[PDB]
Amino acid sequence: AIRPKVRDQEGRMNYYWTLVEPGDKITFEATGNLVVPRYAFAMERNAGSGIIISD
Amino acid sequence: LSKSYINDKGKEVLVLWGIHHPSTSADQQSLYQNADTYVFVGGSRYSKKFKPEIAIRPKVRDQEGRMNYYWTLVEPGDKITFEATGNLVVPRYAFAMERNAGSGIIISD
Repeated sequence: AIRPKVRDQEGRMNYYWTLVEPGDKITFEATGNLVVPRYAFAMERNAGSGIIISD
Repeated sequence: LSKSYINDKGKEVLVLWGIHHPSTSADQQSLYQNADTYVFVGGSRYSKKFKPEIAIRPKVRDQEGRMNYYWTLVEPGDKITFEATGNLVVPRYAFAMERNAGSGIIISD
């Protein structure tokens, strides 16, 4: 459908994320409209810190 | 159906609309004439596509269908677009408003 233009785009793109545990498989399947991953991120979380928005 | 509104009120506009889910395929066609319908509502920040779900629910206030109610706040200078081939309970009155720092609600006699 046609949405009001934002940055000259009448379409929209939704962004998704998931954390894949070690030894698990993630499967992608599509007949279209898939913005595939190219770079993923191996990481180990800490006990949560926060985010500071400041100059 | 295709109708658009641009907020020229200088403040936020609260827009509400409803989606109707008939009880039977007969009821769908008797109201909207089209069997396979959709509703789309789009703004600079809102975007949702609605698909009517037709089935007989237990009667509540003598209604076997259901109607879902939705709202969004349209920022100044933005456009909200409605598109439908049926099942759209369109806005008629919207509300230009300016929110405060939140108060609360008292339920009392």
